[PDB]
Amino acid sequence: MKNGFYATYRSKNKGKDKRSINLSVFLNSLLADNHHLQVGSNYLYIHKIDGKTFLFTKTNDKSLVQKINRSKASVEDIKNSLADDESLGFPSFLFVEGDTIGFARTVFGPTTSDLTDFLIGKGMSLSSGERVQIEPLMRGTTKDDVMHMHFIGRTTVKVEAKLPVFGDILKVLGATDIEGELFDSLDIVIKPKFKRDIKKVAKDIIFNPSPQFSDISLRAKDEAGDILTEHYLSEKGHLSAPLNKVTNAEIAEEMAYCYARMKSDILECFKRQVGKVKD
Amino acid sequence: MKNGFYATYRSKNKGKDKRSINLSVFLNSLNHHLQVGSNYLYIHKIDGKTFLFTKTNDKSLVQKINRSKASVEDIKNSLADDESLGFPSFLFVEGDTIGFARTVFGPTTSDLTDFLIGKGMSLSSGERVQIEPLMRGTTKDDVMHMHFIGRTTVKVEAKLPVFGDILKVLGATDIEGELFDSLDIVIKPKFKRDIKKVAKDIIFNPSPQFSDISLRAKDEAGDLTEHYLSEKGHLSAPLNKVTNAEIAEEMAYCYARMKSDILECFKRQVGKVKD
Repeated sequence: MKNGFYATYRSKNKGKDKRSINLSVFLNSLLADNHHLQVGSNYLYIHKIDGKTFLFTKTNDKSLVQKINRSKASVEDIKNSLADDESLGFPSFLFVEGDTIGFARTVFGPTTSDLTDFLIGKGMSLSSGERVQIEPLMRGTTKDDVMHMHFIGRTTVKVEAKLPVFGDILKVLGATDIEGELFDSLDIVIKPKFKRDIKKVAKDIIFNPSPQFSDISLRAKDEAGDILTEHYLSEKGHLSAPLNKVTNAEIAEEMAYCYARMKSDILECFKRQVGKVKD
Repeated sequence: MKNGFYATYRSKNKGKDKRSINLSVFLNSLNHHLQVGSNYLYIHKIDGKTFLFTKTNDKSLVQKINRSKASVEDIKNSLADDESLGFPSFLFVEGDTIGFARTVFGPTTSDLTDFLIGKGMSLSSGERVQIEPLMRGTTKDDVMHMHFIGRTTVKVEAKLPVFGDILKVLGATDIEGELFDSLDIVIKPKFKRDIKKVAKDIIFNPSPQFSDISLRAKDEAGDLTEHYLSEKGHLSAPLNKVTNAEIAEEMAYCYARMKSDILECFKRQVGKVKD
């Protein structure tokens, strides 16, 4: 699945007077009387998986719309269904945490643009001239995608303290006794000079068949003309993988895990790109 | 010399509202003396982004400076230790940050705030000018009396041999060191755990594998403070036989190195300053 982390808020144009959309409260209040929102020829549904994670599905197949309306019992317990059965439509997955979200979509699952329309059509309260915004903060990438990147700048290599290479790096700096119980992790922030492309080193570390990292964040351009964008990558890709026997609740655990790993980066991104949100 | 890296802004609304003081513009617009009681403060440019900031209460020295009217070139080549302009501090300016280094009798960052204010920096209602420490310089000596060391960042300029050693460990077998500025090893302990052993082992390596280190730490017991430590020292060393211009070169060179680290302690400790 393609995955990313986003800010959410509603605001005047040019991001003036950003305010929280209370996304968890909003969505949780919709569940008791749960119906699709139709948008053009598309039908969109939200269903809870657990406290922080929702299943966001989409279809334009009227016979699937029919089956969902008549399968009221299959509709209410989905936490332990296979994600790839697509009984509720093409799936995307939404992890909610205050003014930030995590979001993962299958090939045909709904988009954050769809999610914006869902929130409008479901009755997001909005002043005149106020609109809902879902702002990308970081994008999840894979190893083959990294190999096609046009430009790579600052690359940050995160090493959990349990990795052997963690003790290697401290030792070469002069550490004689590393008590792993004291440490969470270390980061190697590899900073280019000027706007120089360090994609050869960055690619060499990321494609190492003996990966010496737990996670990697890098600033990159996919193509010429793209904006410098923060990407993240897990050694255990997990969320990149195909669905295959995974259950909706297992994806929601993967996402809470991913958000915990990245939370420090997320809020860093949040405060620079977005600024403050009330509340 | 006592020295540090600071953020500068105009602050109001419980400190929530922070506005740029545009310090380079303001200083370059200045009339070199302010008398504050029986003291006199003096700013003159040295070179580029560094200004000389001095203090005296000898009235006769003040009238001599005023008539002499020392040229930019005269001040650059002056012995820094000579105090023919008063007891010196040094002020490097870039955007909303400063490097600031004072001699034991040089003016302080309150003196500097005094000087900007008495020279007509404009304030709004309930607004104050603030120079906020981001990173205080320290020495290997001082680290020795430190009994708690938290998160710790090892800066490695790309010229050091351990830069390529580290990259190869991670699997990089084709390093064009000219592409690179440096790397940082950010060492993160578990919640509030004390990692002074690994930290001191690195800092006190008789064959240092670093260019600079910054760390969160408390000197004695009961006090987290962001410190930084430079291979060489230079600024931390006393004002001997060096010139104001040489200090300025050091100021600039030190700032250029730490730039990354200052700009992050910025966004963490102060956040956003509207410009």
